[PDB]
Amino acid sequence: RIVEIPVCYGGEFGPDLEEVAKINQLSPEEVIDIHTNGEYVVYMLGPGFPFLGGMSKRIAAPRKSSPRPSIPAGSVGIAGLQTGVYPISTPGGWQLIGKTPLATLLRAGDIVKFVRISEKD
Repeated sequence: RIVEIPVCYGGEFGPDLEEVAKINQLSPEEVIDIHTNGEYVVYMLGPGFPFLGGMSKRIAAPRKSSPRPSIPAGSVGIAGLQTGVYPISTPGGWQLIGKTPLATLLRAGDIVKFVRISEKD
């Protein structure tokens, strides 16, 4: 069950696309189409939050030292070498790189392919 997730990247949507890119001697524009190049098997452990297996090591990133009091719902983050989408507005220090509408849609074993979209969408 492929699920094409449309996400705006960086700017207000992705507060940490510069850090993610920075850390890995890369550009925000390079980070986007690396992430979008991916093919992600959805998994979970222990939530109902859709962890996404398959991310490129070239865009790995450490979790923000101090947690945010609230990541917005629909955010799209990277923690370590794990990517994934936020169904509801939780707190956490995942490096936020983008945002979709509007997810439970993703269930264990699904396949996620992110596609960019304009701010105007």
